[PDB]
Amino acid sequence: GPLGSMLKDVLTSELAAQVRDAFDDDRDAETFLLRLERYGEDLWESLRAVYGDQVRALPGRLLEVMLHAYHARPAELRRLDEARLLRPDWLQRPEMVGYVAYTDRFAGTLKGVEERLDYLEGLGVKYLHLMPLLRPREGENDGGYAVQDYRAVRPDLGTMDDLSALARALRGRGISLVLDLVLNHVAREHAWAQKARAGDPKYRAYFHLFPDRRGPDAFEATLPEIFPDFAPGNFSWDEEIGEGEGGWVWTTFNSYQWDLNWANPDVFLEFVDIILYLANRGVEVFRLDAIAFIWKRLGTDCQNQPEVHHLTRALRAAARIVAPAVAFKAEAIVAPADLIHYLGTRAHHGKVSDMAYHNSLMVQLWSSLASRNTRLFEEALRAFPPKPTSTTWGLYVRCHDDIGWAISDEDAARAGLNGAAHRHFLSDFYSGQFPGSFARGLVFQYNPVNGDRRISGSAASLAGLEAALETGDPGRIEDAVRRLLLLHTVILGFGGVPLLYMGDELALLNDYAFEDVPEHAPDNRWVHRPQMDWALAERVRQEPSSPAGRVNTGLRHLLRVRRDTPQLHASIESQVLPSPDSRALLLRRDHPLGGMVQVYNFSEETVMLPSHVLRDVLGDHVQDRLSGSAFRLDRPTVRLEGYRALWLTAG
Amino acid sequence: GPLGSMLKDVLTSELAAQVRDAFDDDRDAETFLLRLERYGEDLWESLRAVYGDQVRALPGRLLEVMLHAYHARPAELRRLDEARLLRPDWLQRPEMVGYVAYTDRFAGTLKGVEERLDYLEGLGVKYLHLMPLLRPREGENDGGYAVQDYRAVRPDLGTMDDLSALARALRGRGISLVLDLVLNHVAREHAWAQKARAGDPKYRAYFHLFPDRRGPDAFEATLPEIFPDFAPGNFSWDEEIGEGEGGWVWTTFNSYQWDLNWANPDVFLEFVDIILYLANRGVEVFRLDAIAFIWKRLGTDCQNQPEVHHLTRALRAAARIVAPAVAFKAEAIVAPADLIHYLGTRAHHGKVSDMAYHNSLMVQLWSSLASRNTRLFEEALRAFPPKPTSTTWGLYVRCHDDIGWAISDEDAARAGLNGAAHRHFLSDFYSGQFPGSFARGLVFQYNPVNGDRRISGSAASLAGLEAALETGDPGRIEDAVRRLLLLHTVILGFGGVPLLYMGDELALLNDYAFEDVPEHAPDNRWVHRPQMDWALAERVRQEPSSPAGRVNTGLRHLLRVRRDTPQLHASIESQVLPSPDSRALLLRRDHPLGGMVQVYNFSEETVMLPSHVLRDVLGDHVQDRLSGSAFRLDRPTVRLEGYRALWLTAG
Repeated sequence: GPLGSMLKDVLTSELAAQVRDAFDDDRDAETFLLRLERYGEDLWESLRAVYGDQVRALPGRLLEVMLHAYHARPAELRRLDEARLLRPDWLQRPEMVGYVAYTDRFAGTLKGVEERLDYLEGLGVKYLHLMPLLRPREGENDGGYAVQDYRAVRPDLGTMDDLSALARALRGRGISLVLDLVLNHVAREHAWAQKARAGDPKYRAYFHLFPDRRGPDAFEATLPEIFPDFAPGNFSWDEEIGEGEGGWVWTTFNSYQWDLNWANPDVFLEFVDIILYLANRGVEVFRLDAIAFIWKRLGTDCQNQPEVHHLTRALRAAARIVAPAVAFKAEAIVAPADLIHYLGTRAHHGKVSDMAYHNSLMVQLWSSLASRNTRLFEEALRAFPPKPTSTTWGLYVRCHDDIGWAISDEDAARAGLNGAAHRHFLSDFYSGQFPGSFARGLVFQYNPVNGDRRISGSAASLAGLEAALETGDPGRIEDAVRRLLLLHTVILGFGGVPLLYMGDELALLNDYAFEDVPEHAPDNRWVHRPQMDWALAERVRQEPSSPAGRVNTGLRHLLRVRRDTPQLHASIESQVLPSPDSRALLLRRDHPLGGMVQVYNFSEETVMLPSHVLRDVLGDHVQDRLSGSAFRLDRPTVRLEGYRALWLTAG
Repeated sequence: GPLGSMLKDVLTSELAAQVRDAFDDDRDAETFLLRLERYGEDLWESLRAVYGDQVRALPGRLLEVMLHAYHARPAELRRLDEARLLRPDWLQRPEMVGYVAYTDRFAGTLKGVEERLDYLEGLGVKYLHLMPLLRPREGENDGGYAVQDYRAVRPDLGTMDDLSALARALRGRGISLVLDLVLNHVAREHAWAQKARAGDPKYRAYFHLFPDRRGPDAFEATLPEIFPDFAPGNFSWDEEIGEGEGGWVWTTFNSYQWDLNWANPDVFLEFVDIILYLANRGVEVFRLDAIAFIWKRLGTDCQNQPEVHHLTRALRAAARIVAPAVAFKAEAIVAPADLIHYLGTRAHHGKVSDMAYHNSLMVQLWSSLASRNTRLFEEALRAFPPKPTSTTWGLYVRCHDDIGWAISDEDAARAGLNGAAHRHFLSDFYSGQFPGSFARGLVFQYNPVNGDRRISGSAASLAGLEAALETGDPGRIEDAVRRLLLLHTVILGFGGVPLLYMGDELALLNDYAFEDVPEHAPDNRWVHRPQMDWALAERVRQEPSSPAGRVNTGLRHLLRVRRDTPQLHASIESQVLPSPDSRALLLRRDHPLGGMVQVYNFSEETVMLPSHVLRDVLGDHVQDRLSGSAFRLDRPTVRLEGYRALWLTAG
């Protein structure tokens, strides 16, 4: 009413005054103001949803961080902002291709990366995610995900100026720098944690600390265990907490990763500052690491609480008011209907993130490779609500983490399967325990209480290459190469940015030497985090007929077709076309210039696919974009040899 | 190769130099340059597609017009540009509602319009299309579409400064000014035509002139006749053409509308200038009048030639480099697969237009109202390829023009109908010749050679109100009111901006007094171009139970529900859900928060719709957004009384 309305007016006009006061150039003030008008309601409503009236003291402080970041943003990045505003579908173009690497494993240092841009450009890479490169704790640091200082690059990789210089060289090649924002937890050695331990109450309030077991036990009742072999439960005892004996601290992950307290707005301010600081060094996309974890609530699993989307929307709005070029990419392992909320809901609230990982496609790819059955794949995809058309999936075959079998019991039941049975089969199959399996993976985090297993292993080791090369059998080798090209064809065709994992283009196998590095030996995920093999990269260039060279050549050809297929624009989602044969997966993509059906054989067997299912969509005469060749669809069958993929359009 | 590449480089760097030379403020130069980089390839490739190497002499001249327009653009409109870049889906929001009116018929003059903003705002109007208000020829002028001067407002409406002042008052209420760009033809009295007649060869080249019948006869072989009762054929004889006896001039429409020659780049430059001039007076959306006509080619119907899309893309790119706020809305009566090319193709080329009229929805609405059968409606919609998700339909029940029955023979055959039979039925039905018809329309442009008829008449006269009020029968009145609310429910729910026609919210009937105005009497379209009835508008406000007040109240309620239904975002298209009963039309809309099924009874009869078709999409429990009420879908049937509409979501 009038009283409420009057207060709101005084606030709006106070925000306006602080912005106008802050610029001598009026165009700057007016621009800032136009962005605050576009994003302000998202920003502030999101903040009051999480923090209530505490927020009323917040705009002042938040606007200070943003105004200064805006003044500090290099003219070349303000030009980038304008360029992105002019091309809002930039992430959705078929020419978008991602590459993911640890700086040192790929090229030694940030300057080393500059020396391999011709390599990335020759793969048509336009999006480079460098794994956590901010200064971590010494020793074991969860492969960089235990950050000790967000304002420094790990010294062996270089300095913040090399990072900035790298981002400039990348922009010269049309490549966007993408980094992790490790926002759920810091290293126990981070200054915030050191001061919490020394007794500073401001910094004790940045964490979830407990004088004894009463709180910890109460939470543990409803929490899963992420790393039972590294750090049991979700709380760790630290002697140096408090003045007396120590205390308990929330540690979802390793004991040396302390979960931050996002119920404190100071933590929100710190991360606004970190994001804007890194954006001003040329960072274009932030991967929100462990985003589902940031809000704790007694009685729940402390994942995917509503506050997570409020905070994510507010962090995004604050960032883009200053730097419209920056986009966000949620990493979240949750049911499909929930994942869509990490993107946005096309309703009364703003977009939450620009991209999210499609974990379900990755799991179904490996699941159907093992079962040679696509019915589960169809039902898992069918469970997804549509995404907002302006948001984009990140698709992947492998990445730095183990594989969790996120298969829903409901999806499984619709495909005639028992979910628990099938998840159990997938870890037996991918650990190589199932007879005849082609896979050479490793069990990760076996949980004796409930039987849960995940799997580590490189794409080429999981897809049969390592086993096939031991035997020498030419048929086992050919099938493994075909499986690797099939997996990559799906992620390149599905709609979204395909995130190639460093070295998969050379079919790198498990690196069992991780056992010889004491800091890596307890964590078999290092098995699929190899050093780049440049000697191999040069052999495949000069001799492409080896198994690695046929993966390489095949993948480069698929990348070229992807770039030239307008049906792959990510604003359009792939839909299941129900297959008459359980060895094949059919995906339909409508598009202004004519529909596409992608056809995938998930079996080594020759499939005679009944033609009518395809003819009904595309008519009598089609072309395959992948091989150039033709099919008449008025014939009874289309012959798919083992692992054949087709990208069919009319013609 | 090297020679081709070198020339291209010299051109790019010459364009860059002209831009940098033109700005003292470097930010301005850099902005202009960033826009030229975003749009330049569209612009120039489109130009060389239409004009070949002539184009090479063009950038200079074109950049001059654009640079100056950019310098001349008011800071308040540059702020508008930024605001639109920040909200690229602005036209697709459910809160978007259009209103279409002749300035003088609505409110007398442009300043008069300022005095009715509370009326437009109280209807939730955010998009105002004022009918052609540029100075026309005196006398008969095709309701403003024979323009004599594009740089002057018709003097009785006001001046260009009143237009600018109006656009500012509109922006204060969140309303976008929308005007016609009459780019296919000018009045015979326009200075270009006067000088062509006086013998200036520069301006003779702005038209399609012929010394005798040889050219005209050759074209006529493949041209339809648009206005056989006004101006036979497509050519007119003018005594003052040439020095001798006169000559022939291409006149697709009335004899006093001279088709412009778009094979001449001077005509392209003139229209770039007109567009940028009007954008700088606050025009936000340009309706491209008769866009399908602008390219002539011997041997064809001279409609929808490829050059039309090239020119439209180039005009758009030139405009938005200067004024990113401006959008384009194609008016084109063409087969569905073709219409999609007036929007864009989501391929290697830029977007052609932001909006297009969905003429097919309008025709099917009236067609199914007459037949009480929706099967043709289903097949007509099913014929559409998808549009680019960033483009938006303009939907309408009526407008200033007659209705053409654009029903395809293929669509009709799929619904078991003969296309020609059904089109013939619709003009018999809507002219009131078919026994029992409720419609009071007028035959327009009967063509004795081929039998073609169109129909004039106001929505309320076509939908049964005029006939029902003559009889006094309460049942005929109720059905007519229900039909009018049904038509508007569909356009409000379909996805896109609903373009309310001035006065339909008061259910205005045919104005038969057009016969008493000598300039209007030959053209019965004036029958559905009434003066606004403000006394009626005030009666419905105070007495909403009259038939006009129940249309008014019902429509205002539908507008409020539309604004609050996030499923209506125009990035998502309505799909046919095949109906088990031919009296009902079912439209499905997927959305992140859950699907919607809209259910429409196109019959006066009570339909017991089998529940399974809806339950399969939405589950057991639904709510109707239109009435608030509920349905259990596990019951055998859902009762739809005559003309019932439902907007169902789960719950």
